[PDB]
Amino acid sequence: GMIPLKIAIAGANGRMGRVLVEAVNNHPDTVLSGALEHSGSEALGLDAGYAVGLKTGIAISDDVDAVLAQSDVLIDFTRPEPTLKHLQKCVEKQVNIIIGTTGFDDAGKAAIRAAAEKTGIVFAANFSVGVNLTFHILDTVARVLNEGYDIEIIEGHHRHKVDAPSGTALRMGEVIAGALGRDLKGHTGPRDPSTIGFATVRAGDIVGDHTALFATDGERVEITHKAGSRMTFAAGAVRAAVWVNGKTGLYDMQDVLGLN
Amino acid sequence: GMIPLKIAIAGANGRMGRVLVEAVNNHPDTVLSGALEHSGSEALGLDAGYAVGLKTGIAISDDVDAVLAQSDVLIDFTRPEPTLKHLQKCVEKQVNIIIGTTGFDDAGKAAIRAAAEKTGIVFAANFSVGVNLTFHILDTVARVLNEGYDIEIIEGHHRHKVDAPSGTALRMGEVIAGALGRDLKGHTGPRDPSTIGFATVRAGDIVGDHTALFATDGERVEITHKAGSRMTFAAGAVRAAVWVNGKTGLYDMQDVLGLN
Amino acid sequence: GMIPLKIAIAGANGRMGRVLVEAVNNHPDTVLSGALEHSGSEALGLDAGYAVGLKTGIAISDDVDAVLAQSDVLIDFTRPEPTLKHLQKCVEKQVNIIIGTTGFDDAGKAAIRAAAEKTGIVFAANFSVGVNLTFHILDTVARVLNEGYDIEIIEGHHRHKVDAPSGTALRMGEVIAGALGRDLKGHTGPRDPSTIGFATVRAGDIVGDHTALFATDGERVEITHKAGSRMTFAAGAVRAAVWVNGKTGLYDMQDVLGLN
Amino acid sequence: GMIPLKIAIAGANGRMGRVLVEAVNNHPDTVLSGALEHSGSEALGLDAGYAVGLKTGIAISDDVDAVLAQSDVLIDFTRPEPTLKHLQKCVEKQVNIIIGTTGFDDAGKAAIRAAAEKTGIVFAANFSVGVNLTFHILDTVARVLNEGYDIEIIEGHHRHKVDAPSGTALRMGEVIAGALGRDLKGHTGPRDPSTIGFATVRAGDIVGDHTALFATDGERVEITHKAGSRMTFAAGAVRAAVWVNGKTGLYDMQDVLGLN
Repeated sequence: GMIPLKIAIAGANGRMGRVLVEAVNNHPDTVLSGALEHSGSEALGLDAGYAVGLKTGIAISDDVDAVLAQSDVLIDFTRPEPTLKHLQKCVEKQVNIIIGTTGFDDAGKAAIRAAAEKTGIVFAANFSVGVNLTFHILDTVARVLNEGYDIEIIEGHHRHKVDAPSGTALRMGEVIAGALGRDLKGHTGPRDPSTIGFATVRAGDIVGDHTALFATDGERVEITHKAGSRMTFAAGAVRAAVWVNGKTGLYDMQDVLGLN
Repeated sequence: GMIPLKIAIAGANGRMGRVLVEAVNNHPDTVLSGALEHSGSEALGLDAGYAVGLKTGIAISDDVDAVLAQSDVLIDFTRPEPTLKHLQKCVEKQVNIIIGTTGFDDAGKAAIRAAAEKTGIVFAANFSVGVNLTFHILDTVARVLNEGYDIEIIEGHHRHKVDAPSGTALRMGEVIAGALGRDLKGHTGPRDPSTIGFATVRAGDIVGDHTALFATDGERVEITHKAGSRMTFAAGAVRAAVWVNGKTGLYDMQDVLGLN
Repeated sequence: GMIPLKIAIAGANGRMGRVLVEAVNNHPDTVLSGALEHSGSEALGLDAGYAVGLKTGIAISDDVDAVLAQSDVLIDFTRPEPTLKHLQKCVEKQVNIIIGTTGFDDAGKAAIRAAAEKTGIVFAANFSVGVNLTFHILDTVARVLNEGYDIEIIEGHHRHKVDAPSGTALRMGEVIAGALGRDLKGHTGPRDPSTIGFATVRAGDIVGDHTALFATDGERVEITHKAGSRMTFAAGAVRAAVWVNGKTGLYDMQDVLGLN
Repeated sequence: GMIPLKIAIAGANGRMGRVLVEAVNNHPDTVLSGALEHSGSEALGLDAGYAVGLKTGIAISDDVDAVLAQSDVLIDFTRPEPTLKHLQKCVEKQVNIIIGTTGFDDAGKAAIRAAAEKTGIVFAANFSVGVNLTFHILDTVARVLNEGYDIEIIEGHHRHKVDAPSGTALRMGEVIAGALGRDLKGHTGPRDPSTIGFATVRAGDIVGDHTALFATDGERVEITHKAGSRMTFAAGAVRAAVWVNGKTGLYDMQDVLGLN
């Protein structure tokens, strides 16, 4: 597509969907061209920006074919089943797709791989630019600080969060353990292999703080990500939409960010 | 005693003792008049400041009677048994005593109480001015934030530390639980009683960081103490020496700080 | 009023108003009974919770008399002029009022004082429970740490914030300077009066972080408030509504929190 | 040299020298073989570890030729003039040299370059492993976060520190500005070039904290170094000694750490 890129948002009335509308609004190379919901949504017919203070001119719709016909890229952070119906239609209409939906098993992932032969896809477990950058720099840090350091993955989340450690924290752990030549799960001297541990805070409504702490005698290095809202994932999803414009293939956020 | 106050340091060659020598040096109302070690110390006869860059003129000595005869106050962060021998001599010589030694049981504590009838004593589990202030303000904070908050006591210590949570963290917990009308050890709504938990980091050579985190929807309050070295305990011990000058009785750091 | 307390929200379509709707929803002793906007609002006739996922049954209205007639308390974080029209009607209808509106000069403040003879008012520069608690504990901290400490007020705010230091930071400064017996604006030894300074970070979309750092040789004490969203002010405004129920008079957040 | 590597320490009685003695003691591949001071030092004839609790068997000496004759590497964090006398003798005796001394101008740097033709040298402005790693990762971070972020270099130091921002902070700035294609010294949208600023805290006896904060809408990334003591520089200097064993040439800490 020509600039500006015409973006459609699935699940436009959900929490991710609203922030995505704002993310499309903030990026100067994109415009909102569609906003999808299922046929039961209380929000059908409302302006896509009604809950975030924007007049987009785009009525929230359940007409998937009509929306895709006038869009260049669909951004989808919904559930696996509806995402894969949207996928088939993107393929048919030659629309790119940014899949932030998680929870696919082997057969869902195969479906995504197959469609990537025919359209541009960015499929990532996490769309935060900062998080993905953290995963990348942690490999380097852990290689250099491979002896003599105690390594702790510290995370803070909202009270009712079920998974401890979070998926992000576990990934940070896997990157570090990998860089140390190890598999995940006294005094550490200068030639002792650096050690890994996890600490978890569950409190209030914390969106998510993740710190990798590398500590030795006389120093601490801390690599920290702090999420203030879902805008971090939304902004990275829109960056990915812009990046994958004009491409066919299966990409991830490492590709988007020019890493590895 | 007249100013300047003449301070003697027990265990002058240990880690606390050296920092105490520096603490006496830094405070303008005090001077070093004695520095005690046991008869086996490699440091007998050396200047008390030999390891901290100071020329005090005070030879490290094992002559307890001679040192006490020319001092106004003894500061002692050693072990219970030698501390209680020093106690008897302070009583005899009318010297005040700042007891930072920990690990007394009921009979040691009774001995301290008895001697406080005859000399000035400050006996505290912790001599850090900041820590004791933290214990005091936590009562207030927890009373006001008694509903609706998730409370977490987070601490960082050096790798080989045995006790988790630390004694300081446990005290912070007891103060908070007490303020909530409770005994120590889902979503918290605005009228739900505030909850307490502990998180522990063991890494590197961290002297000790303690945070009490109070979290609710939309906000965090954090009350934090960071120890950079043993100087925090030493400086509070010297403040206590100055405070207890001219007094007889058993006092603690709440007294020294004018709290409660 | 009987429980549940019937709350009306002014400026219901603004940023504070939406969060207030959520705050009334979360508190079990309150219910939403009115939601006011001016006659030009695009949101007249919409459900008060339309932008925050709640079905309140309350249509956003411009009928001030009708709304006040069926409410016990109005919460108002709007502008001085419209707030003072609402004030007159609260007086007439015997409705309490929580004034979070700022920017009153001497004549506005006199108007609020006068109406407090006839209805219950809580009027505070800041409705965050944590912030007001911070202002209170800082007095104590600064009294105890009155000699020997370097004191720094550190704040982080969103990029385009105009005022540096923020009003909160300046208040923290005034409380501290006051506790030190001073007026606002080398090595600090143990008997030197503690010193005050300010540091400011302007970056991203940070809602607001405020830290008072007290530092000396060997230790740091940090008293920190972190705002994650406007819910902190909204939740404190609803606490104040509940507190002032059954009272006549002019109160502030120190009263609400049982402080001083 | 064979393992264990025989290390000599210049300025053995200074602050860096003492920590270096401890660093040599902690590393299992090194042993202390000499400890140098000038002819006026009060510490001549004392054991090199007298102030740090170690019995090294090495008398602090002013006999530079004798010490170098029995050592493989000299570690020197002293002053330019005495360092360059030591340099000439290392060249003569075929001893490697780790130069942590700073403040050389063009002619001193030329002298170091010349001697590197004849012996192994590691010459770095900063020997902290964590700091040098930070400088390296900041290039990557700033390249990826090149648009849309506000970047702040925040540092904390002891009260009487003269230089603001510190040399480390200025270097962090130069690395970032360089990565952004710029020279050092409103709302930042997603395609706006990321901006740089500095904030400085002067307080207490803080050894040195440095944070690079990258902030945008919805997220913060923080890359932080915290120095607890001079051991961080000392430990990196000993790592460099071990690394440069068996080499001739001029190297820096990027080389030691296997970076670039």
